[PDB]
Amino acid sequence: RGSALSTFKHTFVVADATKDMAIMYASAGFYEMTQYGPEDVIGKNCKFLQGPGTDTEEVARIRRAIKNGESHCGRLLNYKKDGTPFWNLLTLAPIKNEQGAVVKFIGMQVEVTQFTEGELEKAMRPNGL
Amino acid sequence: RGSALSTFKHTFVVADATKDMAIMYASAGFYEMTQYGPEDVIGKNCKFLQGPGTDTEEVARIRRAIKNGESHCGRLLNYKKDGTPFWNLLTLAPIKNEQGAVVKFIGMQVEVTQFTEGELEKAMRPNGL
Ligand SMILES: Cc1cc2nc3c(=O)[nH]c(=O)nc-3n(C[C@H](O)[C@H](O)[C@H](O)COP(=O)(O)O)c2cc1C
Ligand SMILES: Cc1cc2nc3c(=O)[nH]c(=O)nc-3n(C[C@H](O)[C@H](O)[C@H](O)COP(=O)(O)O)c2cc1C
Repeated sequence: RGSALSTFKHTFVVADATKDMAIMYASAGFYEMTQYGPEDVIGKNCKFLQGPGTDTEEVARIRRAIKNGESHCGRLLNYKKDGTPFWNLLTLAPIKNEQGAVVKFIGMQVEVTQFTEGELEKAMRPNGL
Repeated sequence: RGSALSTFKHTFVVADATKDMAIMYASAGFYEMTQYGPEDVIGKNCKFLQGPGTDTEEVARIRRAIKNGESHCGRLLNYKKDGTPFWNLLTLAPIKNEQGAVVKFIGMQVEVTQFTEGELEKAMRPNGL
């Protein structure tokens, strides 16, 4: 779901389009998923998460989305502070003013884990039994 | 966020990998976003949403994800029952048994709308003021 949003429940960052898309904000979930702290993250471009085997063509689609002011999603290999790799389903959306110009982007990250048959059944079942 | 999941809050479908990826389940949000009903959706492949200008190369990445049993996200133009186009950020994840084989896929759809500066500030602000 997502794109109400909550800085305490959800994993997202906000980039300043006035500032070469530097991170100007990160949610609690971001620090928790990546293991980085505000002193590492704020003011940096979010590509410090990228590393060996990060797909160059997915990065290029992200870049084009950003350049065009479009929403976008893509799967990217990323790395936590301790070097652990994870798959990140990254959702991006532009934020505009009234002038119709992009002032910021929000990126929502999802760390892919295994969804098992058991947990899916519970979601599908329309009650609490 | 997403990939607990709720059939009443979230927009998703579940496909049966035993059945040429026919939809075997759809959430309340799916029927509400697409305007289709269970009598249209259940048993069909979800490409009835695709239409003019749906990107062929995004569809091909989805197909490859499905074939490889990988999670995936991508932005796809889709159409509601009344013909209205919408951008769908589609997230896909495989569901496996214990044998380690893919029995189902879950797809979570997000209809892209405008995120405004005002609603973003409220999300970022760490309180209810
Ligand atoms: C709001 C936002 C969030 C982003 N989050 C991530 C992220 O979680 N992981 C990642 O690898 N790249 C992320 N990116 C992409 C990188 O910051 C960067 O835009 C991409 O690598 C292209 O950089 P370049 O054009 O300088 O090469 C994000 C971008 C934005 C605007
Ligand atoms: C669980 C699941 C959900 C899907 N949801 C959507 C959807 O919301 N919109 C869409 O255009 N395609 C969706 N697809 C993709 C199509 O069903 C189909 O897999 C894709 O068009 C490739 O079809 P083909 O290999 O038969 O050409 C979904 C697929 C799965 C497995």
